[PDB]
Amino acid sequence: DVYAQEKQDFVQHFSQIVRVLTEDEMGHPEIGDAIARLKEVLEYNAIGGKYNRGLTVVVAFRELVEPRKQDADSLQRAWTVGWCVELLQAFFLVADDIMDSSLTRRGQICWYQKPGVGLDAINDANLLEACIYRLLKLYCREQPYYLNLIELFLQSSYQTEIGQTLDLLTAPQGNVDLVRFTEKRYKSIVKYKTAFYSFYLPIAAAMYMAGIDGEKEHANAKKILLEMGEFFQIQDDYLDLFGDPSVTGKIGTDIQDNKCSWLVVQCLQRATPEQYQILKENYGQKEAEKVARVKALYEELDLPAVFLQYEEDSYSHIMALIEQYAAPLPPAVFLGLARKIYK
Amino acid sequence: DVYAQEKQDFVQHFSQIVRVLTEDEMGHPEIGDAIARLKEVLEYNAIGGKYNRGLTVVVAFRELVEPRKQDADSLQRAWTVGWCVELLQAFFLVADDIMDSSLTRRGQICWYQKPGVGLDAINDANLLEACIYRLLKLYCREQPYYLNLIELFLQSSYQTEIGQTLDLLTAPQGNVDLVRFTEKRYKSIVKYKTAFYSFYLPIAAAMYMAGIDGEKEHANAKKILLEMGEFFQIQDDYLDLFGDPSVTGKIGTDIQDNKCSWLVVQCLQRATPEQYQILKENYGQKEAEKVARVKALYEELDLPAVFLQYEEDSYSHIMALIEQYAAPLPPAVFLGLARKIYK
Ligand SMILES: O=C(O)Cc1csc2ccc(Cl)cc12
Ligand SMILES: O=C(O)Cc1csc2ccc(Cl)cc12
Repeated sequence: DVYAQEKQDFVQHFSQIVRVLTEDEMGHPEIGDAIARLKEVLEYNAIGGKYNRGLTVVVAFRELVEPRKQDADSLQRAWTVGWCVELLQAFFLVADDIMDSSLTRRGQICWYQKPGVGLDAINDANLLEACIYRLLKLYCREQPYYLNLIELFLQSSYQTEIGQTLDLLTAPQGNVDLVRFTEKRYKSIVKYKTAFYSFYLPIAAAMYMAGIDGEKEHANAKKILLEMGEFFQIQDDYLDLFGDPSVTGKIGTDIQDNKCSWLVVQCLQRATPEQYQILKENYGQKEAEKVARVKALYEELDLPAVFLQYEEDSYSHIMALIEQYAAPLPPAVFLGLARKIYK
Repeated sequence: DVYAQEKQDFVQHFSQIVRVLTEDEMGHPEIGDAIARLKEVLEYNAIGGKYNRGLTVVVAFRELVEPRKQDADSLQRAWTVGWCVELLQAFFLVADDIMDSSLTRRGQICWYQKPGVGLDAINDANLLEACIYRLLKLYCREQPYYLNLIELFLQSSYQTEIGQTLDLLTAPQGNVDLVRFTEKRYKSIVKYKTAFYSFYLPIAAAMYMAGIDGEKEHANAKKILLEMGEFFQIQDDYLDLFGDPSVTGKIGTDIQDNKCSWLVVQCLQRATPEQYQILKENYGQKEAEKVARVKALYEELDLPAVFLQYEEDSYSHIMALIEQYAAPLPPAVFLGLARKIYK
């Protein structure tokens, strides 16, 4: 509930973010047509998500900063940096939906799939990335942590980018080579491609804004956060198949998309000669008959029970981790975030 | 000749740049496969050009910095930042060749056109962009101008990105709307898409490294450089058609690519009802017969003579500009660069 009480002032600040960004054409009417395009890009790709990453920046801010140092301006910056995280998010989404040729995202049609856009979406994505640094300059230009944020964001893009390469190398479009879907590879892909920018970035950003720039502190927070990120992804894979669209709010397709899901990774470590063959002969197909056939092989391997088990162990681990590395940070920082992920 | 005497130590430093970038997997063997991909990306897209933008950083450095302050380390940084400019260049090229669906570049096949790559080139381009900031950190992390360079590069991407949008809005793929190919639009497209990162960036970078961070000085250098950039583009358009492949080293295709060239912009400001119709009925076609037909309409309008004229006026203007805003910078900085562009 710590988030719901913040989501309003957050999603509402979005309107200002836009105004600010699309108001440099005021002094340069020449590039006006481009700025109008930028606004359309932002209003379509940065809106429509759950804003968890963005909100985490704000929620963490209030918890790390003293109630009196949270003046109108300090909250204004936290919202802006919260939206920069969402912009980084938007940047990756637009680009990723093009590479894997997705059809929809957040319920609507993918930006590049929109008539008239197409590959020009590549430039749009690059722009969303740029606005990040334009905002950090417009608001935190003079703050003592200005350079900290810039580097954090830049590094988060590099991490995510590297993770993206890894994933493209692992499950090529048209290569059901289940031989590379190993254990370590799955954890490396999740670490760089998701864990870092989804969990470390948001909190690390709120830290630097609170003055907590200690390499040790960030090192500790990262250890907890990356572990959370890893669980989140595994619970994402599980729910993708054995989940319930009514609750999840989306139907799974990892099996059909030949994804290096956590499920298939466990299926491969627990498969007999003939079983592997069955998978190697159904993982990827679009036919629901061949897909459900795979789900059956998973259930038969009691993977869902394996998850339930791993989940219990994970919960303990994270708690053990929070009790060891949270300090000098308020355990609530991690506890709140964790409770929003687990169960 | 000021460049040729530097191009060697420059293109040779490229080998070290790579080593440095692709050596972080030493402490993280996990993302090794990705780092190997990064190396292939860099060796294919950052090499094979004339390195003018990159060299300009180095050549300008030696001219702005006192001969004694040019120790082994100072030259090491100048080469690195010179290559960052080339990496920014590579980043844009890869992305642009995909958006306009080009077939070749620098003689070879476009990276995305390479079998196995395709749209994954979108991530590759994003990586080339990342290496820029990874290098600035590995070498100028401790320099007093560190933040200056980071912002300069970030801003140069935003400018280039905005210019790119403008160009995509002006000459859409499948819209021979010669109505938007105006005068001001052409200058706005060139200013953001080329002039800024091609001419201002290289010198501005060498300035910040020399301690020249004055907002006024940079403002002056920018005024000269953006004007040079504009001429360069106009001479680029002219030579694209009325040039000579033997000297230019490339055959023009602006007419066929429905490009908002400088030629067509002048052709439209100097066209009678029927003449405009002729153009409006040949500009874009692939048929050499319909293309040469356009060249004829240009020559008939004495545009080549109009260029010769504008060129003489331009040369004077730049000289008048250098004599007014060069100081306190060594006129040779701009003079050398200009002589490499003109005639
Ligand atoms: O929303 C996502 O896709 C992943 C994520 C990152 S921080 C955070 C906080 C709460 C919840 Cl529910 C999810 C997340
Ligand atoms: O090389 C290019 O394409 C444009 C350019 C930027 S700085 C510079 C210096 C010398 C020459 Cl010949 C060209 C250029």
